[PDB]
This record gives sequence, structure tokens and C-alpha cells, in this order.
Amino acid sequence: SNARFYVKDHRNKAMINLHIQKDNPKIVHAFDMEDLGDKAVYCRCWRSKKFPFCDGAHTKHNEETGDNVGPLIIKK
Amino acid sequence: SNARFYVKDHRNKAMINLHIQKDNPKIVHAFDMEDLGDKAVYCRCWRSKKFPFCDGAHTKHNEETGDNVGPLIIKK
Ligand code: FES
Ligand code: FES
Ligand SMILES: [Cl-]
Ligand SMILES: [Cl-]
Repeated sequence: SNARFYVKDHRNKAMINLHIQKDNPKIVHAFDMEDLGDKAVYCRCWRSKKFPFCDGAHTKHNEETGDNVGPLIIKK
Repeated sequence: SNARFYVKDHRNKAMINLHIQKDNPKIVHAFDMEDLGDKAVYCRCWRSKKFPFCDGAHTKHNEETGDNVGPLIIKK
């Protein structure tokens, strides 16, 4: 292996969110359980066109970057 | 401005999650509302020592990377 090709362990510099609500300095969503339906599927990858809800965009992120992120599900 | 210093718009290559459950190919958490307390604060930045719960680690991520991510709150 040629070590000159490898980026050694380092403190992350890359953003997670690239586009969503970029005039908001810290994006938080807060929901009351009363308002939720039977199931809500929330995005944790910041790629969904339906953010804060998951639309399956994580599958593209994971395949493209080698990551393993997925949504948070709250069900009733 | 010296344009030679600027990385032009491009499709993301960087991972979001760097360390959590890396033997899991797609990390999903699912909770029943019945089991939730008055308030649950869920991490969307993949930096929390208490993942899937938010412990405020997002503030370090945001300051270090210039990002603007934050948690998802479900309250009852
Ligand atoms: S689209 Fe982001 S977690 Fe599914
Ligand atoms: S620690 Fe990740 S969103 Fe707060
Ligand atoms: Cl996936
Ligand atoms: Cl912050």
C-alpha cells in the first residue's frame, strides 16, 4: 500500500448539511406527539427533499460516500 | 480573490457518520411513543456520546465546520 494516498485520522472539517435552511444558524425541529400519525420517519442525513422527513435519499448518500446513516422512526 | 484556493461546487464525497455502529450497514432507530417520556431530544449530527440522543455535541460540530445542524425533539 502506498501511504502517500491515505488521509490520516483527523478531526472532521466537512459539513453534514449542505443546503437545508442555510439562513438558520442551528436547525431544530420540535413536534408534539399529539400531532403525529401512526408512524413518522425522520431524516438524519440532511439529503431528503422532504426534510425533516425521510424520503429514502440516505440510500444515495450511503452508496456514494460509503456511510451507513439512516432515519429515526417514531410510531404510535 | 484567488480562485485557485476554492473547491468548486461538487457532489459530496464526505461521510456524515464517522464512528457510530460501523458494523451496521444502515443505522435506523425506531421508538414507540408509549415508551417516550415528556420530551426526547434526538441527535441528527452523529457526534453525540449518547446517540441516538442529543448531548449538545452539535455545537462543536457547527463551530468547527461552519455547519448549522441540530436535534429533533418529540414532546408529550
Ligand atoms: S432521507 Fe435522510 S435519513 Fe432517509
Ligand atoms: S448532539 Fe447531535 S444534534 Fe445535538
Ligand atoms: Cl442505505
Ligand atoms: Cl450550534
